[PDB]
Amino acid sequence: GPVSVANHLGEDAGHLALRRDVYSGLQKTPKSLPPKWFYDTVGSELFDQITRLPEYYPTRAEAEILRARSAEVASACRADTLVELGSGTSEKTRMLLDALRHRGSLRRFVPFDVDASVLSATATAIQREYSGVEINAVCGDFEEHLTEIPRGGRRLFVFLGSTIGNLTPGPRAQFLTALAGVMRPGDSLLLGTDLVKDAARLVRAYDDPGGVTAQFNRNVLAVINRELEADFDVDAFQHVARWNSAEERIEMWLRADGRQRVRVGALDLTVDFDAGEEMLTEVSCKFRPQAVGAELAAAGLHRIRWWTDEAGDFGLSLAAK
Ligand SMILES: O=C(N[C@@H](Cc1c[nH]cn1)C(=O)O)C1CC=CC1
Repeated sequence: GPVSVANHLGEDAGHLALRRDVYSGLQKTPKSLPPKWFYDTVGSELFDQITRLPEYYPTRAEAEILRARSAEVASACRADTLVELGSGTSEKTRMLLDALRHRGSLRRFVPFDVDASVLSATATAIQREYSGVEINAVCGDFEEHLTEIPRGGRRLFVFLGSTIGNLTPGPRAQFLTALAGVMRPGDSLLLGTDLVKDAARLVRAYDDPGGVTAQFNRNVLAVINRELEADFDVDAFQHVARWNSAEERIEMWLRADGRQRVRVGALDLTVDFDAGEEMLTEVSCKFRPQAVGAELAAAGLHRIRWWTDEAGDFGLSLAAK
């Protein structure tokens, strides 16, 4: 079937976004950086490695649920269109496409993400693997472009991996409200959320002993050095994963080993790190089952299915507009 890729991001959008995120985040107290910048080519291969670590249970936990429940997802939502908020590159994408195809209802695949080159490769791959399916890839961001997702048919929106945990409660409610606003009655959302559990298991999932996650975290400094002509001493920053018991969220920090003075040339900006000062690079909010249903309802959606894996480590919600 035919492929389309519609690009709503200017060629310079990513660079300007990085400039302003860094300019603002390095002047906060504490300093912080959005986690979107982990995912350059190096960071993405490091993330792929993380998903295979025994300590990082979310990937396999969600896959276990999806292998058991994708058929029920397909029959409950009756969708003819799969909208992925993501790049379409995973085995989980195929699990869901296969389930819709097995019902004979798969007409359209809409991968929605910020990298047109990844989206292009996905569209080609899906076109080869799924005859009779139209692929309408959309290059855009959550803030501006959810309305650019093609209309019509009965759409299952998918946002897996507990990526929604990267949004603190305020922005998370704003995002779910915006998403539900582009959803039509009869459309569905399948949402993955990692669950509150033993704090040590949570910290261990974000600090594997071989230091893959540590490398992934520090890599945001390499990205800033390379893209904005900065001089972070990348090795003088230590990876710290913290469980925030009050907000029930994992936090990833980078901790300065000794005082540091960093000049970001492309921004004409100098910042200081005190010895032992920590900079926040990612929050990973963890959820309770009832609370996810309540957040969906607050956005105008109605949860009709909740599933966990056999250990209760991870949850999937199916919600209808
Ligand atoms: O992948 C995401 N979140 C993961 C990231 C991760 C895994 N190990 C360490 N960090 C999580 O919180 O588990 C989302 C946010 C942006 C792109 C997808």
